[PDB]
Amino acid sequence: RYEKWEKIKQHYQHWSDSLSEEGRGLLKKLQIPIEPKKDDIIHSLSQEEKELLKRIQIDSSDFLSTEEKEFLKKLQIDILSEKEKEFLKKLKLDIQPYDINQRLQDTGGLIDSPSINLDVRKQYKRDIQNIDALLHQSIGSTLYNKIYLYENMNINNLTATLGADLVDSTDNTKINRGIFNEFKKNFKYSISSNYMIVDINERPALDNERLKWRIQLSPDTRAGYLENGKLILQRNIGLEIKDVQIIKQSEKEYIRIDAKVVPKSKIDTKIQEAQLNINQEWNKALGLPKYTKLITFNVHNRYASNIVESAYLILNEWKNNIQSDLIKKVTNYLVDGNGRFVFTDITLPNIAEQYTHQDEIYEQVHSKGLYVPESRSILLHGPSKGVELRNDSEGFIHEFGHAVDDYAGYLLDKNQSDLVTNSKKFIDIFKEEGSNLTSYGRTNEAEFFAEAFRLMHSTDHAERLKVQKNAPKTFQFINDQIKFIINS
Ligand SMILES: Cc1cc(S(=O)(=O)N(Cc2cccc(CN)c2)[C@H](C)C(=O)NO)ccc1F
Ligand SMILES: [Zn+2]
Repeated sequence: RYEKWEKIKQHYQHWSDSLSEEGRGLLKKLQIPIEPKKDDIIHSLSQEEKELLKRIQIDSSDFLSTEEKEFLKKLQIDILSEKEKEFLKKLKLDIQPYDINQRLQDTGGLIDSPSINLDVRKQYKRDIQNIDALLHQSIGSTLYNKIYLYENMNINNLTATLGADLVDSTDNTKINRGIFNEFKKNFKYSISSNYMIVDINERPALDNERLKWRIQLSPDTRAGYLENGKLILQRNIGLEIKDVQIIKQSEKEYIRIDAKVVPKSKIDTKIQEAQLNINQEWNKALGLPKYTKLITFNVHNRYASNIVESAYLILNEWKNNIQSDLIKKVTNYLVDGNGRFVFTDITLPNIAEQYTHQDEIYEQVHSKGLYVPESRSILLHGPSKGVELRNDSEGFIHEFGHAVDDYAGYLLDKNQSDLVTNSKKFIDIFKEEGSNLTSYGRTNEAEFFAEAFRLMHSTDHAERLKVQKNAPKTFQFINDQIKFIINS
């Protein structure tokens, strides 16, 4: 148990002894992000802004996850309208931990993406370049095949959709065998865009870590020793998935993931070939020029191969459930504007089809899915889970709804082009029926339309007939738009 640890520490002893205090402080910052002091945050707020924060329904937002929602209440004591939300978009930018590994994962290593303040962007960059320079010693040719390294991971880090149901709801000690097969099916390779922190000895799983990686390094894999029996691995490494089994440890069930480090360029080649194949297949099915590049794989993180494989399934569901003529007409419009279907595992603000048109960082959006009219692109984020979405296919269809909204309004007036949902016809329909469908449907006309569009093309035909019944004018309006497009 401790012999492996002693030999690893020995191998890196000179490297460790050689670390400056600055180098040590940096490794520490990497392991422990610097959290915002709830103290400081309030002292920067004005009187009217403090008042607005206290009187704001904190847990009732869209943009705030459990981390930021909780942090905001934490000083709600210590102290929704459009005003409240414009405020919250700005405030969200000032409460992010300084977190080097999170910056690397969010950007997929593309750290110059204009998704954070330039000054902090350069700080991250310096820290990352300095850590890279620290990690120069390889594990070597005598140790690499004699040791295993381990990482406990939350299933939600890879797929939040499947992670909702990975644990047997009847018996939490068991893994749902069916969901396991779907997690495993298309899981052949993995990318680490940040620095993996791994244990020399397998650690008992703590709360919400049902994935237990066992990893074999390559001789060239650079790493550094961390106190208490850990390694930090260089960033940008490829991992080939060798085996995925259900195992039992202390009368509970876990998923063992065996992986082998390989050159990242090997994985990136696989991803690029796959991007070629899916474009060729779909250019044909859509009747587009053979060389059209419509589908982008922007893939950099640990569930890489599944982002790739699920795009196929998402586009099949797309084609199965939407009229062929509608798909061809709208997609041609998108390609006319140099549009893309972007399937990605980095956050959407770090996607150029969004940030190229959204200079203000407080206006950048991360979410399961996005449609960006300025670049005619649909963005779909693999790892996350959309509220009130059952799967990614449905998310895509919603975003394509936004594209339908775009194109039909263009056809109305093609010199100066607006969204159909901005026409006074739809606006009136929306103030009547806008509350009759989904909760998120209520947000505005664009979302109501896209939601109605999604529901109208559910595989569940109960959900379809509910639109017809509960929102007959919306239902009617959309079929009209669809007809109008197909006939153009
Ligand atoms: C129902 C549904 C929801 C989404 S979504 O990706 O979750 N979403 C809305 C949203 C909701 C809650 C929290 C956030 C921020 N975390 C964002 C975004 C903005 C959207 O409308 N894109 O077009 C996507 C497709 C869908 F069909
Ligand atoms: Zn939307």
